Amino acid sequence: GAMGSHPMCKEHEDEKINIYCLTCEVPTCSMCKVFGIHKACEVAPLQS
Amino acid sequence: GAMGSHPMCKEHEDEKINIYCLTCEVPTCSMCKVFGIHKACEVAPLQ
Ligand SMILES: [Zn+2]
Ligand SMILES: [Zn+2]
Ligand SMILES: [Zn+2]
Ligand SMILES: [Zn+2]
Repeated sequence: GAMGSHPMCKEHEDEKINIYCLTCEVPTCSMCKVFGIHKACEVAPLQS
Repeated sequence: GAMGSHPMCKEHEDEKINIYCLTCEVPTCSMCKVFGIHKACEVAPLQ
């Protein structure tokens, strides 16, 4: 969604929260999955 | 012409081009690595 409405990652300030970590049960960002703390996790797109 | 903006992924329109596929040697987006055609590749942040 639009900037100003879409929550941004605390770790990656320029990345929208755009995925869901199924392993951790938290929404998070794709950079956290590629390079960060959710690298080992099962994740899914939030969508849209 | 306009001032700068951040290039966005063709496949993932809401995603910034924010990584570099070291394998394919091309800039791409993190969603292409997570779920897309670069899932198999080694990548790094443009940062
Ligand atoms: Zn993140
Ligand atoms: Zn996780
Ligand atoms: Zn992409
Ligand atoms: Zn690649």
